[PDB]
Amino acid sequence: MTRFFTKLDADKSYQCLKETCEKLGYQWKKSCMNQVTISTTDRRNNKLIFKVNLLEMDDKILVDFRLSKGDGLEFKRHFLKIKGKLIDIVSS
Repeated sequence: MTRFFTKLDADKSYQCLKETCEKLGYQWKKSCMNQVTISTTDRRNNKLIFKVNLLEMDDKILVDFRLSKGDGLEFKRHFLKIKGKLIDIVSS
Protein backbone atom coordinates (compact mmCIF):
# COMPACT_ATOMS: atom_id res chain seq x y z
CA MET A 1 0.00 0.00 0.00
CA THR A 2 3.09 2.22 -0.28
CA ARG A 3 2.54 3.17 -3.94
CA PHE A 4 0.32 5.65 -5.79
CA PHE A 5 -0.18 7.24 -9.20
CA THR A 6 0.60 10.89 -9.90
CA LYS A 7 -1.07 13.52 -12.09
CA LEU A 8 2.33 14.54 -13.50
CA ASP A 9 4.93 13.18 -15.91
CA ALA A 10 8.11 11.31 -14.95
CA ASP A 11 10.38 14.33 -14.40
CA LYS A 12 7.78 16.48 -12.63
CA SER A 13 6.88 13.52 -10.42
CA TYR A 14 10.60 13.00 -9.79
CA GLN A 15 11.03 16.71 -9.02
CA CYS A 16 8.00 17.11 -6.75
CA LEU A 17 8.98 13.97 -4.83
CA LYS A 18 12.61 15.08 -4.45
CA GLU A 19 11.88 18.46 -2.86
CA THR A 20 9.15 16.96 -0.65
CA CYS A 21 11.64 14.47 0.80
CA GLU A 22 14.40 17.08 1.00
CA LYS A 23 12.07 19.47 2.85
CA LEU A 24 11.14 16.60 5.19
CA GLY A 25 14.85 16.08 5.88
CA TYR A 26 15.30 12.76 4.05
CA GLN A 27 18.51 12.03 2.16
CA TRP A 28 17.96 11.84 -1.61
CA LYS A 29 20.27 9.65 -3.73
CA LYS A 30 19.58 8.81 -7.38
CA SER A 31 20.18 5.50 -9.15
CA CYS A 32 19.09 5.46 -12.81
CA MET A 33 16.97 8.56 -13.63
CA ASN A 34 13.73 7.16 -12.14
CA GLN A 35 15.12 5.03 -9.30
CA VAL A 36 16.00 6.75 -6.02
CA THR A 37 17.20 5.65 -2.57
CA ILE A 38 15.77 7.66 0.34
CA SER A 39 17.35 7.57 3.81
CA THR A 40 16.63 9.06 7.23
CA THR A 41 16.82 8.35 10.97
CA ASP A 42 13.44 7.55 12.52
CA ARG A 43 12.09 7.84 16.06
CA ARG A 44 14.45 6.18 18.57
CA ASN A 45 17.47 6.75 16.27
CA ASN A 46 17.16 3.76 13.91
CA LYS A 47 18.24 4.12 10.29
CA LEU A 48 15.34 3.98 7.82
CA ILE A 49 16.19 3.28 4.17
CA PHE A 50 13.66 2.75 1.38
CA LYS A 51 13.77 2.94 -2.40
CA VAL A 52 11.46 4.66 -4.88
CA ASN A 53 10.85 3.67 -8.50
CA LEU A 54 8.99 5.92 -10.94
CA LEU A 55 7.70 3.82 -13.83
CA GLU A 56 5.21 4.71 -16.55
CA MET A 57 2.00 2.73 -16.42
CA ASP A 58 -0.74 3.50 -18.96
CA ASP A 59 0.01 7.21 -19.53
CA LYS A 60 0.53 7.76 -15.79
CA ILE A 61 3.51 7.67 -13.44
CA LEU A 62 3.46 5.21 -10.57
CA VAL A 63 5.64 5.96 -7.61
CA ASP A 64 6.48 2.78 -5.79
CA PHE A 65 8.04 2.60 -2.34
CA ARG A 66 10.03 -0.47 -1.26
CA LEU A 67 11.37 -0.87 2.26
CA SER A 68 15.12 -1.52 2.21
CA LYS A 69 16.14 -1.26 5.88
CA GLY A 70 14.31 -0.28 9.05
CA ASP A 71 11.05 -0.80 10.87
CA GLY A 72 8.13 -1.74 8.65
CA LEU A 73 5.49 0.40 10.37
CA GLU A 74 7.83 3.38 10.50
CA PHE A 75 8.22 2.87 6.75
CA LYS A 76 4.45 2.82 6.31
CA ARG A 77 4.16 5.99 8.44
CA HIS A 78 6.96 7.79 6.58
CA PHE A 79 5.30 6.90 3.27
CA LEU A 80 2.01 8.38 4.48
CA LYS A 81 3.86 11.52 5.60
CA ILE A 82 5.36 11.92 2.12
CA LYS A 83 2.03 11.19 0.40
CA GLY A 84 0.29 13.83 2.51
CA LYS A 85 2.95 16.42 1.73
CA LEU A 86 2.33 16.06 -2.03
CA ILE A 87 -1.33 15.03 -1.94
CA ASP A 88 -2.14 17.57 -4.67
CA ILE A 89 -0.13 15.62 -7.28
CA VAL A 90 -1.65 12.27 -6.24
CA SER A 91 -4.05 10.87 -8.83
CA SER A 92 -7.38 9.32 -7.87
